[PDB]
Amino acid sequence: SLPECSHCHRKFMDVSQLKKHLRTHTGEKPFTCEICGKSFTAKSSLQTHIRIHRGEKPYSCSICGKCFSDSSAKRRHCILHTGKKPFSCPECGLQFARLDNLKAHLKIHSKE
DNA sequence: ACGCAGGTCCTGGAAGCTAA
DNA sequence: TTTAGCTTCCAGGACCTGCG
Ligand SMILES: [Zn+2]
Ligand SMILES: [Zn+2]
Ligand SMILES: [Zn+2]
Ligand SMILES: [Zn+2]
Repeated sequence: SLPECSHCHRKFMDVSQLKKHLRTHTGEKPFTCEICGKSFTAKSSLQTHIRIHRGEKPYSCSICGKCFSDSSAKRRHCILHTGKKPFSCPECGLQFARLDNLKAHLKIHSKE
């Protein structure tokens, strides 16, 4: 009997996580950047965005040393040092390291 | 041309914490 | 002391972009 959203009927760990999810249906962004004025849905997104203004890149690759202000961009980059390409085109067989690029490569097949 | 990869921010579960 | 509900943190992903 986890807290269930009345709109989309999905459930969450506690009532505070549901209240945070309520904003995905309303579009409310209550965390505003003081520098540029852009607003964000979560405080952790605002803290990440502020590091862009200040040039703070604490996330660095242990293999090549490339630095990132965004922890997900660093996590996404470090995978490239493994060379894995787990996404294969169903039409031509071209393999991609990222699903975003196969999505784009399926468009060129759609327009043939 | 188009594969490649970084920029940016949204979403939610995990974990840590406060206060009822 | 307990623990519901709060804040923080982290992993993943969507969408965009410019480069070689
Ligand atoms: Zn909902
Ligand atoms: Zn800003
Ligand atoms: Zn690297
Ligand atoms: Zn293809």
